[PDB]
Amino acid sequence: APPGVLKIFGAGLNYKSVLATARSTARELVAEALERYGLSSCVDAFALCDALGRWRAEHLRVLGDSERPLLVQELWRARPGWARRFELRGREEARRLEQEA
Amino acid sequence: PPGVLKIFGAANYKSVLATARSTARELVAEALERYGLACVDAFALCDALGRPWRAEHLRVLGDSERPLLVQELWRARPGWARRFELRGREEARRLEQEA
Repeated sequence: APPGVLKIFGAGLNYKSVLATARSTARELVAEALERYGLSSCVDAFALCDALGRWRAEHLRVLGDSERPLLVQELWRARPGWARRFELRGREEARRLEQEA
Repeated sequence: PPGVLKIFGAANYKSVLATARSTARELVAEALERYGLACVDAFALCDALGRPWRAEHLRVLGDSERPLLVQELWRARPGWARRFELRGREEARRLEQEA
């Protein structure tokens, strides 16, 4: 329910804070994080990622365009002894890293 | 390390063995066979969340996603309950928003 701030970290861009409400889509937060790094066209070229590790990410998931990142942040936790953070990444790079086991 | 996942159909369920390499589409396919179907595209594997039933929030997994990792590397928010559901795509994609 309550609006939250999300720390969106840049990789190949340190984080940008973003106000996200429970009706904020991932694609909307991508656009916002993009201009907050100083960049419409290249929204689809980038991707928001739920990333996990122990800083190097050991696994990640590319969020769907109309997924709601606040709820992803809140309704799921990382398994015990794992770090977790949202990341702004090139789409092809991120979709690739989804396979690196 | 491979694991047995409970794929509920929406009480009762079918157990499938997931390897670290196994994709969501492959597990839809296998769970469909185990459900007795003679089309795989019309269904979706879902990470669903409720409380200790009916599901308050769900996420449709992508075809290429690896359910064993989804289940093991993430937890439900403390207090909530979690399971994999098998649903019709068109209905489950619609069901995501009502939360």
